[PDB]
Amino acid sequence: PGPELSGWISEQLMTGRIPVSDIFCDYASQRVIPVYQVNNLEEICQLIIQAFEAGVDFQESADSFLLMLCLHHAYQGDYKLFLESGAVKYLEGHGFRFEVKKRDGVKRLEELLRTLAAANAGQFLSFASLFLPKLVVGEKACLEKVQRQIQVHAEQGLIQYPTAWQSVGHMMVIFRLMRTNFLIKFLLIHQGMHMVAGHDANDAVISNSVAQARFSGLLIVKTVLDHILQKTERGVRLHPLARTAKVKNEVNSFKAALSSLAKHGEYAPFARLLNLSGVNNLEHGLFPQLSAIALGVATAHGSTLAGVNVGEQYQQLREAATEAEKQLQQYAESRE
Repeated sequence: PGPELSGWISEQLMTGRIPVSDIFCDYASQRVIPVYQVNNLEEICQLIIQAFEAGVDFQESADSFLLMLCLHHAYQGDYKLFLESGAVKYLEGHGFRFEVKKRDGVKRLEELLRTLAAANAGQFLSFASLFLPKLVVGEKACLEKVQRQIQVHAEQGLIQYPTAWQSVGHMMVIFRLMRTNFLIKFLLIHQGMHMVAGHDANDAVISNSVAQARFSGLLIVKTVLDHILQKTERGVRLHPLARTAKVKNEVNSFKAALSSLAKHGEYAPFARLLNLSGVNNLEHGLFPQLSAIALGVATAHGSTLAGVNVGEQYQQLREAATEAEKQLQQYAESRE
């Protein structure tokens, strides 16, 4: 608050890094989120929804408007309760700052902040939650999942959404906003992670979505862990091929990456969704030998590991793992 005594902005402007028009216009930019305290929360939330349907890209206003939908739906308009919640505490530790802005007598979205001149919160939020299970997999996979689940939610009589929201157009708007916006992913995941009070069917949809999104983007590496873990009489050990000297570096890196994920506790299942620290170290392609061992074990039982591709350099190890497992199976079926 005051003058730029640092000299960073002046250096940036003088060297062509920030254009001159950004300050000399007719503003230049811990993330700050204004929390607009209004009297007609429900009316404002219906506007916010109408706006997202129209395709308004709120950019820096998205966080705030998404926050109001959640605050209305999950916290019943109780600003104080919301600002004290576990969700808000997590986000403050993650760099978010919440700043209340009392705003009386608002009848247009514009009064809060265009195309605005030219379906309840719960439904909007639950529709968005459908994107969680496969958001990180890709557009095609994600949208197909959404369409499939919409089939399921209807044939079960659970929840019906405007058919305008089911166009590829609209679905891509929500996909891109989910991809880009941490707050909405986090609040939906946080809600579905916990238990919720009431009889809103939307909340059951959200909880279901969050359940299906567990380990999303981590499913392949999880199945590799499964197939390199060995169930014995004396307990569970690491597959003995994974303890060979040529695999040692790989298993060291894996152990380290796996421990980083474990430090996120209850959030770990959503580490790829929320891009939590260290999660990029736990990508299956980084561990081609463990992957080969894993696929080897699977082949001996007639199974495949979708997403695992073992190159020729690792095929001998794959084949060795299959043979070790065949030998384990026959020496266990002998005692019978």
